[PDB]
Amino acid sequence: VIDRFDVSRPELYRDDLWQAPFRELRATAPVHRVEHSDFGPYWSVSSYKPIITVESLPDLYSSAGGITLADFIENNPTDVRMPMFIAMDRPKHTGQRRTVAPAFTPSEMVRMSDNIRMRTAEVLDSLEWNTPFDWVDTVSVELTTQMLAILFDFPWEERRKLTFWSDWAGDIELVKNEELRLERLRHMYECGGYFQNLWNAKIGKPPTPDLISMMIHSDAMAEMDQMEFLGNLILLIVGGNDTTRNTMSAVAYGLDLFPDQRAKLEADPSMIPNTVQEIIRWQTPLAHMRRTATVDSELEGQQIKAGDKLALWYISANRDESVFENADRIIVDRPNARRHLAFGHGIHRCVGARLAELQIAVLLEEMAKRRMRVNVLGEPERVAACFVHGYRKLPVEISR
Ligand code: HEM
Ligand SMILES: CCCCCCCCCCCC
Repeated sequence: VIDRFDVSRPELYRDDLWQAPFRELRATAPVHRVEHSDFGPYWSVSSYKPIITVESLPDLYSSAGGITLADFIENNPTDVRMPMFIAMDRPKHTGQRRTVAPAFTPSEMVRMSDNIRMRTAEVLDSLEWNTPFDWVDTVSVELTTQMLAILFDFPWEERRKLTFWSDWAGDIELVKNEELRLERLRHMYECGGYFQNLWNAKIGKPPTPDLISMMIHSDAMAEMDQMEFLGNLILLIVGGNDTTRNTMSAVAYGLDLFPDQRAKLEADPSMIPNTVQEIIRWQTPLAHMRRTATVDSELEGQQIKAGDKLALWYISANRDESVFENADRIIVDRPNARRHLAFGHGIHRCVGARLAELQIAVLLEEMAKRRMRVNVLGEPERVAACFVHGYRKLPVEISR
């Protein structure tokens, strides 16, 4: 079987073959049912306009029946079910989004701007020139995970624990990478235990920004307790680390493919902010999110039935030629670059978007300060998944 339009296949992303099928799907079937399968049947929502209309309709297309193409996958007593306010609806969703959003008030960005800058500086000065190395590990991960260590508190030493994402379950819960039942789950419990210790370490003092803090001593009018954790902090971890990483990893890789557009940026640091957006578009650190139809419905032609599983391929959206012409080129001056769907749309749009915008900016700032230019050597070891989207290894050196 090569459904071709079964764009679930982790092959396409690892090997970088997703461009053509999603080029056709847009031009002849932007809403298309993949009957079978790999994950079970889905609806490939593959274009810009249609996505928006799904995400602006939280009743017709729920977030509280799973949010990636993976499912609950079990009957009755094997418990599981890890809550997450990204996987919520109705009012409760707005309840809990309230209780983390103040971490990303632009004044908090200004407060954290100065620390972020020291660590971005400090990292880039450890780097040596023309000697090869791994952009992913030495920069994109190393920074990124620092940031998540400050958003919780670890503190510092052994913060590499936060690199237990292993949540590429867009391709891990599908006949088991690890048998699973006491593996990704046990990896997740050993996390939760550790964070429970951190929750009990903070039941004195005021709000110490986010780091549990914000879930309690900073009011938290609801957001009680009761293993929301494996869930909410699963969410927070992945959001606050992996997404940014693959972007930093993409600034090195991406720009280098389009070295003229890089040189213009190199010349003009006022381009930076639009550069950040343009890059976040390009990459789409999460290629897709899924909704689930609660009642029967019409959508761009197609006939969605209560039960059906939707699948919003931002990855293809951000290359919709209706909106961004020559989308498969990085163009750092591209005006509308800010209108990408990588952070998403509607009431779920990434609450951390301003922080990721900062982390990247400062990288490209601290880089300009230094006259860097990252030169990619081999091709990168990509991730194999429909959900996460970037790089496990990037081989580079730096010049001037
Ligand atoms: C380049 C960086 C990032 C990208 C591409 C990204 C992407 C996304 C996307 C696509 C969603 C779902 C959007 C939707 O349904 O409309 C989302 C939700 C979320 N992201 Fe991010 N994200 C990023 C950074 C962050 C950071 C830094 C944090 C936290 C510190 C974070 C926390 C979240 C949270 C909490 C949600 C769920 C919000 C809700 O309930 O609607 N993200 N993110
Ligand atoms: C079981 C696989 C789905 C869970 C993946 C973690 C939650 C995704 C949050 C996205 C970060 C913004």
